[PDB]
Amino acid sequence: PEFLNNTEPLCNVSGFAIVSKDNGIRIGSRGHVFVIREPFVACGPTECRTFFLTQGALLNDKHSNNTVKDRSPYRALMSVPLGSSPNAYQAKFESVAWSATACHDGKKWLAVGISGADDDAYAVIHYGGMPTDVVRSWRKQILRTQESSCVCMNGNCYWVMTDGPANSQASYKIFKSHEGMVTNEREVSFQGGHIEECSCYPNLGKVECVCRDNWNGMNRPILIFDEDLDYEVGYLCAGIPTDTPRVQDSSFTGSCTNAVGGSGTNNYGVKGFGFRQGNSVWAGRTVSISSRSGFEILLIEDGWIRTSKTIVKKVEVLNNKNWSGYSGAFTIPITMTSKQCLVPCFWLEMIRGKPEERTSIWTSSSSTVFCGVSSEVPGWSWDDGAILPFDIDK
Ligand SMILES: CCC(CC)O[C@@H]1C=C(C(=O)O)C[C@H](n2cc(-c3ccccc3)nn2)[C@H]1NC(C)=O
Ligand SMILES: *[C@@H]1O[C@H](CO)[C@@H](O)[C@H](O)[C@H]1NC(C)=O
Ligand SMILES: *[C@@H]1O[C@H](CO)[C@@H](O)[C@H](O)[C@H]1NC(C)=O
Ligand SMILES: [Ca+2]
Repeated sequence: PEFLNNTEPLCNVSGFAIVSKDNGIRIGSRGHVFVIREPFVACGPTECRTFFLTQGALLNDKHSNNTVKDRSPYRALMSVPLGSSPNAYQAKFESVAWSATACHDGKKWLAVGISGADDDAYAVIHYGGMPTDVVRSWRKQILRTQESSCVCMNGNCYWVMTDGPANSQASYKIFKSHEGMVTNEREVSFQGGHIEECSCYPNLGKVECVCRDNWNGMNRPILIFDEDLDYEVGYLCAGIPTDTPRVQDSSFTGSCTNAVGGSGTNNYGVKGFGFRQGNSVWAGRTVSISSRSGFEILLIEDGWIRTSKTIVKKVEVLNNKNWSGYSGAFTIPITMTSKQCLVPCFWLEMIRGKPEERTSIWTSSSSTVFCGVSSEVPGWSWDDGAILPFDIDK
């Protein structure tokens, strides 16, 4: 057991092939399956796992009653093998958490889980199962993190946190840890911009993040930083907006440096992802411009360095007749592909129930996972499949 370098370049991919589909809500119609959100994936040197947040209720149980949009003391971070349903008997407990990130050194699992009150929350760092350090809130306004896999290189692990208003200017910080101990941190000066729920991946020894602007941007913030936490910050250059809500593409002018919004798209967003491809970028986005429906991945030529509108490839993995949700990025290590680049992958969450389906008293989601390959692959629509409403809704 050795630290994983993860200093290799990210692979160039011409398509994404489906990897897993957990069918959790379908199974949860009769089986014992957690009500969950945001099923993100992280990979160790021997295995990939689906992490998720749950409040301890099971599908078709009265405790799934969704009631209010708060943050709960009941909410926890758990994990299952990639492709498994988030069920009661396979789930492995990682952390108390209503916001979380997790990744793997190469030696041990690292899990960061945030709990506590909105005005004085704190993060507990779990390393190999154990509380090893704490990060306190520095702005006392809902301390929160990625909701997807963090990044470990050369025995050091990095993640991004936000403290401040969700619809106004906030504070954004990069953290560096070693064996679960925070060894450095850096605040990202980003006036006018809004960083929230970043999807990060390693790329040639640097960390590259595609995030969500919940304030004034229908384009996605971009954050890149090195092992000293020296950074550059801005927005995805491409003249294609990839947040939700947004406007149609022809009604949009891109920007590498500033948030572009208005037209009724402000004060919301969705977690999403992108992958730098030399000068171009693979970027995911919902098919619908106003709601979380459908999903597609766009290869935007030169879209990482200029405001290009040239889409050279588009693959739909979920049609606009089906509910999508969050998306996030992760990478497969080389101790397992025997390649010399890092394979880019993404997971897709598919939300069922409230708010879009109001005859159900609950909200949960299932997932599909895709990885990039050398050749082009066709798309299809791998929808959630659960038939709603459920029995508890009667
Ligand atoms: C408050 C800042 C963030 C980013 C806008 O806001 C997020 C809005 C999200 C959205 O965009 O829909 C929903 C997120 N969230 C997740 C959950 C939940 C998770 C597991 C079990 C049950 C509920 N509840 N809310 C919420 N992050 C939290 C910690 O509040
Ligand atoms: C869910 O909560 C509402 C409001 O408290 C209540 O009217 C309803 O009966 C509850 N449903 C279940 C299944 O507990
Ligand atoms: C991926 O493609 C870009 C496009 O020019 C190239 O610069 C880069 O070297 C490629 N990376 C690998 C690992 O092949
Ligand atoms: Ca937005």
